[PDB]
Amino acid sequence: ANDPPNIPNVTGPTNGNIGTTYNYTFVTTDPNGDNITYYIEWGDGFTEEWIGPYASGEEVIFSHTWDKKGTYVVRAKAKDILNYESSWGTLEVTMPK
Ligand SMILES: [Ca+2]
Repeated sequence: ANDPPNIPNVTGPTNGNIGTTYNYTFVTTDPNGDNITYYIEWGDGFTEEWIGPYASGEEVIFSHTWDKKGTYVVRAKAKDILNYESSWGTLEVTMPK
């Protein structure tokens, strides 16, 4: 009967300056209204590993700083209390200088 969460959405700055801190907004819903945890990749090797639980539909804002030039693929997936996992939402963030 249980369904996995929907794929998370990630919004925030897609270009910035190396060393400056930026805020990213994450949110998804679970079809059953279940609480969920998020697994975030910042694209640079750092992660947030199943943070939460949070309410279904609650926007959660986390900041990050990249300290090397590059193009970083920020990704987020979610799983409900029964550990049924979503696919990944993604946002590409460029740090040119
Ligand atoms: Ca569910």
